[PDB]
Amino acid sequence: MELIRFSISIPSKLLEKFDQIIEEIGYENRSEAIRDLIRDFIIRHEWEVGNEEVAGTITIVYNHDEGDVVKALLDLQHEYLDEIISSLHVHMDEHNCLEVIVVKGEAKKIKMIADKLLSLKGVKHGKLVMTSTGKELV
Amino acid sequence: MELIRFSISIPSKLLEKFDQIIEEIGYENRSEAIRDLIRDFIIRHEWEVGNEEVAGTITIVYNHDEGDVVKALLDLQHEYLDEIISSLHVHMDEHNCLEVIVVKGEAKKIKMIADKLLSLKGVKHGKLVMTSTGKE
Amino acid sequence: MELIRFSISIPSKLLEKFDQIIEEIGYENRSEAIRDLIRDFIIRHEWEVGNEEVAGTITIVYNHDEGDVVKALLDLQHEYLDEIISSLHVHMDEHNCLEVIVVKGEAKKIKMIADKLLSLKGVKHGKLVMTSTGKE
Amino acid sequence: MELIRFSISIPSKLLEKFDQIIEEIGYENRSEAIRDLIRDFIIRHEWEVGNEEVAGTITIVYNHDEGDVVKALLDLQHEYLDEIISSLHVHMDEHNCLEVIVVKGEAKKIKMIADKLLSLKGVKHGKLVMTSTGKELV
Ligand SMILES: [Cl-]
Ligand SMILES: [Cl-]
Ligand code: NI
Ligand code: NI
Ligand code: NI
Ligand code: NI
Ligand code: NI
Ligand code: NI
Ligand code: NI
Ligand code: NI
Ligand code: NI
Ligand code: NI
Ligand code: NI
Ligand code: NI
Repeated sequence: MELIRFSISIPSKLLEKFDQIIEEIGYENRSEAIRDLIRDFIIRHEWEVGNEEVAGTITIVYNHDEGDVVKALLDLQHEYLDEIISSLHVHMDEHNCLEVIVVKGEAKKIKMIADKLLSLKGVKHGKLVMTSTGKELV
Repeated sequence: MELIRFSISIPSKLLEKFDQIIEEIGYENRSEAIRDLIRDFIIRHEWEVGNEEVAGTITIVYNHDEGDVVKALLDLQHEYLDEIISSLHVHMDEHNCLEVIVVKGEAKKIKMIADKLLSLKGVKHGKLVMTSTGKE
Repeated sequence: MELIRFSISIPSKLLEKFDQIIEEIGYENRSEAIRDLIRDFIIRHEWEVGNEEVAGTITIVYNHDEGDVVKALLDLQHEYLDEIISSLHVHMDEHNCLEVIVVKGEAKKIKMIADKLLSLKGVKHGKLVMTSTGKE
Repeated sequence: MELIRFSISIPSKLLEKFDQIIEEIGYENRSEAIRDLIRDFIIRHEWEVGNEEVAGTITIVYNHDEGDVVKALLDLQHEYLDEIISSLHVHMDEHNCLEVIVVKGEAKKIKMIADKLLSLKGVKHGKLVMTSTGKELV
């Protein structure tokens, strides 16, 4: 392990606004928040360049009684057995379901999976979260 | 004063990767890049959400062997039994875990809960997704 | 009459496997084996559970392309929003899915809910696990 | 597809008790219930002989604040990344957690995993459910 210390200059008003926000959110300090920003930036780049394995979640909401969304979802997912690990389903109300799908694999593959799921007519709301396997981070 | 100068300490591996990336992008120095990361962060954390009823997911990744993240995560979650429905956990490798927490409640409280989770020491990365179970 | 004779139809693949197994065990005929399976079933479904508060899991496996199991499963689950907390789903192969439903409520109602799920046409196999969140 | 029809003789009182039970449970008919029994019997045998892949779930309940059960559980599970697919956790009350682990792999391996998890001091209740990948059934 090796820690590298360096200085940076940030616009004063920007910094002031930043400190006010992270405190409200709950961060213990500015250094921790900035390191978090740097990790986030690196994770995003990981989804852009390379073929390294990434991980993510796809959250969707739908009415299971509407059309054939339920069948369509299953068929799409079973087509990607290698990337989809598992999914959590919560029955919101008599008609609405919330489902979150955990995926692991190549970035381009996962983004296509999200495209197909989110573009389904029955899917009302949805969002792909791009994150990491943590293997290459800390 | 227009600029405030201060120092920060970062693991070398993490800094090497950061330097490589910002060099490719064409940034002239670390301060420009971090300034931009800070601005984007402020913008994302300024958007209003309201107080309606929302259902969401909080995705997080961490090394379960680091500090006390595992204990902190549980204690924090067990404080909000009413909003936290369930959580899914996937063991990525020997040390890393990915967890997805499903929540429901008033947008205001959900956002606050997510902030505490995502800012816990030990959490390497994470994102909140809030949605209204209503119509598209 | 001591014995009641009746017929049943079974896919040949399933029957071949059954025949192979009971032959190894030393059963003389299919009726002896099925008689034993029926007796064990009655015994397991006669044990009392009470009416205390329990938390459980219902594990099921099915071919999502068979009949209307997927629709039936959802409709049935959405009728008991109060007892069903969440469900985990794992896509085993092109057709088969494994699902685990977490429930909480009065032992009596939980057992009844599990029975309806496990007896739905299309469900290949499944088991209920009830426990009291109390002390060992 | 081929259906084979055959007759069987069951003790009359046993059969009567059986019909009464399956109706109460919700089965549409005796044939369906018996085929279910046969599938169950085959699945159990699958866990006894062979090396064929099986699937199961391990349900446990524990107080996360008690001793080191939480850390012990994670360490054990991360030791079997190949068999454990994912897990669902529900916070029961301020102190008690309910967790269900989905596993897939060889029978002997999964039973050992259950042994280790269930034998933990902090685990108050628990049960391994032996089921199938469905691949070899219908
Ligand atoms: Cl400063
Ligand atoms: Cl008859
Ligand atoms: Ni299908
Ligand atoms: Ni649902
Ligand atoms: Ni992979
Ligand atoms: Ni606690
Ligand atoms: Ni883990
Ligand atoms: Ni942090
Ligand atoms: Ni419905
Ligand atoms: Ni599936
Ligand atoms: Ni059946
Ligand atoms: Ni560990
Ligand atoms: Ni818990
Ligand atoms: Ni395997």
